[PDB]
Amino acid sequence: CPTIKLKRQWGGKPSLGLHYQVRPIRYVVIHHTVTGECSGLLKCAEILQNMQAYHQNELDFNDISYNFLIGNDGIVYEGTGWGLRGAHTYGYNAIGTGIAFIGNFVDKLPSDAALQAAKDLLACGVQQGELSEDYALIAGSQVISTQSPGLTLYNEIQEWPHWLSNPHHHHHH
Repeated sequence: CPTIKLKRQWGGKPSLGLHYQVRPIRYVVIHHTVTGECSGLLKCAEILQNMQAYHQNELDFNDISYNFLIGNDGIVYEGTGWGLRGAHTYGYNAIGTGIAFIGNFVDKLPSDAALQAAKDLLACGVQQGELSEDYALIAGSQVISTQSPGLTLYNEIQEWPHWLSNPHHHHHH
Protein backbone atom coordinates (compact mmCIF):
# COMPACT_ATOMS: atom_id res chain seq x y z
CA CYS A 1 0.00 0.00 0.00
CA PRO A 2 1.58 3.31 -1.12
CA THR A 3 1.40 6.27 1.25
CA ILE A 4 -0.98 8.78 -0.35
CA LYS A 5 -0.20 12.47 -0.18
CA LEU A 6 -3.53 13.91 0.91
CA LYS A 7 -4.95 17.23 -0.28
CA ARG A 8 -3.65 19.09 2.84
CA GLN A 9 -0.15 17.73 2.33
CA TRP A 10 0.10 19.33 -1.11
CA GLY A 11 -1.72 22.51 -0.18
CA GLY A 12 -4.90 21.67 -2.06
CA LYS A 13 -8.31 23.24 -1.41
CA PRO A 14 -11.52 21.44 -0.43
CA SER A 15 -13.92 20.09 -3.01
CA LEU A 16 -16.76 22.45 -3.91
CA GLY A 17 -19.23 19.55 -3.69
CA LEU A 18 -18.84 15.95 -2.66
CA HIS A 19 -20.59 13.22 -4.64
CA TYR A 20 -20.11 9.73 -3.31
CA GLN A 21 -19.57 6.54 -5.33
CA VAL A 22 -20.92 3.07 -4.65
CA ARG A 23 -18.11 0.75 -3.60
CA PRO A 24 -16.46 -1.32 -4.68
CA ILE A 25 -15.62 0.50 -7.91
CA ARG A 26 -15.39 -1.77 -10.95
CA TYR A 27 -13.50 0.43 -13.40
CA VAL A 28 -10.10 2.18 -13.34
CA VAL A 29 -9.42 4.74 -16.08
CA ILE A 30 -5.80 5.69 -16.88
CA HIS A 31 -4.97 9.22 -18.07
CA HIS A 32 -2.03 11.53 -18.47
CA THR A 33 -2.12 15.21 -17.56
CA VAL A 34 -0.04 16.46 -20.55
CA THR A 35 0.99 19.57 -18.61
CA GLY A 36 2.67 19.65 -15.19
CA GLU A 37 5.63 17.22 -15.19
CA CYS A 38 7.27 17.35 -11.75
CA SER A 39 9.44 15.34 -9.35
CA GLY A 40 8.65 15.22 -5.68
CA LEU A 41 6.18 16.94 -3.44
CA LEU A 42 8.05 20.25 -3.22
CA LYS A 43 7.80 20.86 -6.97
CA CYS A 44 4.55 19.04 -7.60
CA ALA A 45 2.54 20.88 -5.00
CA GLU A 46 2.36 24.22 -6.83
CA ILE A 47 1.57 22.45 -10.06
CA LEU A 48 -1.29 20.57 -8.43
CA GLN A 49 -2.57 23.73 -6.73
CA ASN A 50 -2.84 25.52 -10.06
CA MET A 51 -4.23 22.48 -11.84
CA GLN A 52 -6.94 22.37 -9.17
CA ALA A 53 -7.59 26.11 -9.66
CA TYR A 54 -7.95 25.60 -13.39
CA HIS A 55 -10.30 22.65 -12.92
CA GLN A 56 -12.45 24.29 -10.22
CA ASN A 57 -12.56 27.86 -11.52
CA GLU A 58 -12.31 27.51 -15.30
CA LEU A 59 -13.65 24.05 -16.07
CA ASP A 60 -16.35 24.31 -13.38
CA PHE A 61 -15.51 20.98 -11.76
CA ASN A 62 -15.91 20.41 -8.01
CA ASP A 63 -12.25 19.41 -7.60
CA ILE A 64 -9.20 18.33 -9.57
CA SER A 65 -10.76 15.99 -12.16
CA TYR A 66 -8.76 12.83 -11.41
CA ASN A 67 -9.17 10.68 -8.30
CA PHE A 68 -5.34 10.33 -8.02
CA LEU A 69 -2.24 11.64 -9.76
CA ILE A 70 1.19 10.02 -9.85
CA GLY A 71 4.45 11.97 -10.19
CA ASN A 72 7.91 11.06 -11.54
CA ASP A 73 9.24 10.07 -8.08
CA GLY A 74 6.33 7.65 -7.68
CA ILE A 75 4.40 9.76 -5.18
CA VAL A 76 0.65 9.25 -5.31
CA TYR A 77 -1.23 12.53 -4.82
CA GLU A 78 -4.87 12.59 -3.71
CA GLY A 79 -7.04 14.43 -6.23
CA THR A 80 -10.72 13.83 -5.84
CA GLY A 81 -9.76 10.78 -3.71
CA TRP A 82 -11.22 7.32 -3.14
CA GLY A 83 -14.98 6.87 -3.37
CA LEU A 84 -15.80 10.33 -4.68
CA ARG A 85 -17.01 11.13 -8.18
CA GLY A 86 -14.44 13.00 -10.28
CA ALA A 87 -14.65 14.65 -13.74
CA HIS A 88 -11.93 12.82 -15.74
CA THR A 89 -13.95 10.56 -18.06
CA TYR A 90 -17.53 11.05 -19.18
CA GLY A 91 -19.51 7.87 -18.45
CA TYR A 92 -16.85 6.62 -16.04
CA ASN A 93 -16.85 9.26 -13.32
CA ALA A 94 -19.59 7.81 -11.08
CA ILE A 95 -18.44 4.21 -11.76
CA GLY A 96 -14.66 4.55 -12.19
CA THR A 97 -11.51 5.66 -10.41
CA GLY A 98 -9.48 7.99 -12.67
CA ILE A 99 -5.70 7.88 -12.23
CA ALA A 100 -3.49 10.34 -14.08
CA PHE A 101 0.20 10.05 -14.62
CA ILE A 102 1.62 13.58 -14.35
CA GLY A 103 3.33 14.39 -17.68
CA ASN A 104 2.95 13.77 -21.42
CA PHE A 105 3.32 10.13 -22.36
CA VAL A 106 2.54 10.10 -26.07
CA ASP A 107 6.22 9.31 -26.88
CA LYS A 108 7.71 7.96 -23.62
CA LEU A 109 6.70 6.07 -20.49
CA PRO A 110 6.36 7.32 -16.94
CA SER A 111 9.30 6.49 -14.64
CA ASP A 112 9.64 2.99 -13.24
CA ALA A 113 8.76 4.46 -9.85
CA ALA A 114 5.54 5.96 -11.23
CA LEU A 115 4.47 2.74 -12.94
CA GLN A 116 5.14 0.67 -9.81
CA ALA A 117 3.25 3.22 -7.70
CA ALA A 118 0.16 2.81 -9.92
CA LYS A 119 0.36 -0.99 -9.62
CA ASP A 120 0.72 -0.65 -5.85
CA LEU A 121 -2.22 1.79 -5.72
CA LEU A 122 -4.50 -0.61 -7.62
CA ALA A 123 -3.59 -3.57 -5.46
CA CYS A 124 -4.12 -1.52 -2.33
CA GLY A 125 -7.52 -0.36 -3.60
CA VAL A 126 -8.60 -3.96 -4.02
CA GLN A 127 -7.34 -4.85 -0.55
CA GLN A 128 -9.20 -1.91 1.04
CA GLY A 129 -12.48 -2.65 -0.72
CA GLU A 130 -12.22 0.49 -2.87
CA LEU A 131 -11.92 -1.58 -6.09
CA SER A 132 -13.59 -4.88 -6.94
CA GLU A 133 -11.25 -7.87 -7.04
CA ASP A 134 -12.08 -8.22 -10.77
CA TYR A 135 -11.98 -4.53 -11.72
CA ALA A 136 -11.55 -3.54 -15.37
CA LEU A 137 -8.58 -1.32 -16.32
CA ILE A 138 -9.02 0.97 -19.33
CA ALA A 139 -7.41 3.94 -21.05
CA GLY A 140 -9.34 7.18 -21.39
CA SER A 141 -8.96 6.98 -25.17
CA GLN A 142 -10.95 3.74 -25.25
CA VAL A 143 -14.17 5.44 -24.10
CA ILE A 144 -14.03 9.19 -24.85
CA SER A 145 -12.53 11.32 -27.59
CA THR A 146 -9.02 11.86 -26.23
CA GLN A 147 -5.42 10.83 -26.83
CA SER A 148 -4.94 10.39 -23.08
CA PRO A 149 -3.03 8.59 -21.63
CA GLY A 150 -0.75 8.88 -24.68
CA LEU A 151 0.01 6.06 -27.16
CA THR A 152 3.23 4.90 -25.50
CA LEU A 153 1.59 4.64 -22.11
CA TYR A 154 -1.57 3.05 -23.59
CA ASN A 155 0.62 0.35 -25.13
CA GLU A 156 2.08 -0.34 -21.68
CA ILE A 157 -1.21 -0.63 -19.76
CA GLN A 158 -2.58 -3.04 -22.39
CA GLU A 159 -0.09 -5.55 -20.99
CA TRP A 160 -1.28 -5.18 -17.40
CA PRO A 161 -3.58 -7.62 -15.69
CA HIS A 162 -7.16 -6.36 -15.65
CA TRP A 163 -6.86 -4.52 -18.97
CA LEU A 164 -10.23 -4.61 -20.78
CA SER A 165 -10.08 -4.42 -24.57
CA ASN A 166 -13.74 -3.64 -25.29
CA PRO A 167 -15.30 -1.29 -22.72
CA HIS A 168 -18.75 0.16 -23.37
CA HIS A 169 -19.43 3.81 -24.01
CA HIS A 170 -22.67 5.77 -24.20
CA HIS A 171 -23.84 8.65 -26.33
CA HIS A 172 -23.87 12.01 -24.53
CA HIS A 173 -27.20 12.52 -26.35
